[PDB]
Amino acid sequence: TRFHSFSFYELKNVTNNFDERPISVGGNKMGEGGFGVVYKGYVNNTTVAVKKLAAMVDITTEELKQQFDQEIKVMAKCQHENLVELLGFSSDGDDLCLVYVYMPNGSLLDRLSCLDGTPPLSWHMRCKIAQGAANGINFLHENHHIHRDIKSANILLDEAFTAKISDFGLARASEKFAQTVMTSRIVGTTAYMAPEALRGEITPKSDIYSFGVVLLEIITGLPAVDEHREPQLLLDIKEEIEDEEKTIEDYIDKKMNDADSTSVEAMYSVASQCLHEKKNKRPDIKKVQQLLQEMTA
Ligand SMILES: CC(C)(O)c1cc2nn([C@H]3CC[C@H](CO)CC3)cc2cc1NC(=O)c1cccc(C(F)(F)F)n1
Ligand SMILES: [Cl-]
Repeated sequence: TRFHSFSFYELKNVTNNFDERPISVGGNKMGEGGFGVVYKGYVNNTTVAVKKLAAMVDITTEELKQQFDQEIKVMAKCQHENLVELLGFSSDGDDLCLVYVYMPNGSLLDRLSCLDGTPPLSWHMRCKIAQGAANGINFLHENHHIHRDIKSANILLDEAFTAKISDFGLARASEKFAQTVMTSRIVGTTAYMAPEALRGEITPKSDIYSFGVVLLEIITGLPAVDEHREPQLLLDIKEEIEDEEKTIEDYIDKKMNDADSTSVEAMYSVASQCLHEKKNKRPDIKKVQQLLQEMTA
């Protein structure tokens, strides 16, 4: 209730038949992941994002349908300025679509890579984005949800670079947040996942680890995994710095002119604490929030 039920044919119309050319070149395609492709549309003068779900990795039709249903359930329960907003969906015929308010600055991942020639994010803007993302995760944890896929591709940016958490298809309710459960279907993005999540545990503490990797992407402007890089995994720079083979200053994004040592070391210190290999030693999201607020004094 509150979401609009669209026919598939209407969404076909407003995306120019899911036009696959990039938006940068006059098409409708904005991005994609393991569970679908996101297209730009216009519905009744409103710019929208339309995610058409697909098995882009190996996933059953039934699992896809459960992710669709979970997205709608979380978005029905959770409204917050640091979460994306669902307008509607379509489930008639074979295809599943979710329709959202459009995010004019795309994904934090794309902005950190300056995809399509966008200017590099200032350190000032990076600090505000880290704070907003932590406020969104805090709202989810306060509402007894575990996200399970926190990463820079799932943190979107509006016209004022307000951070919005997206993609609740893998989210799980936690019984009063305290109690860890096991699953036999291990999901998430390997380069972001806590060790316990890679073993099948489900706990909000795994969201904190993944957020640590996002903070390193913000500091460095490097992707979480790059097969043509040493180290391949960004989280391994933590070990390089701990074993004084390197310093955070060796990894700071060069595409900024406003990064002071003090606030960069403060953000690195939050990231380092989030990336504790032992889940019980990680700060909770409320502490992460406080540390990121103290960082900008
Ligand atoms: C798909 C992707 C990566 O997220 C996305 C990429 C974009 N690129 N741009 C360009 C950025 C560069 C600028 C040049 O100045 C012009 C526009 C706008 C975008 C908008 C996007 N997403 C959404 O609007 C959106 C909203 C809610 C829920 C979701 C969902 F869950 F489906 F991912 N997506
Ligand atoms: Cl996985």
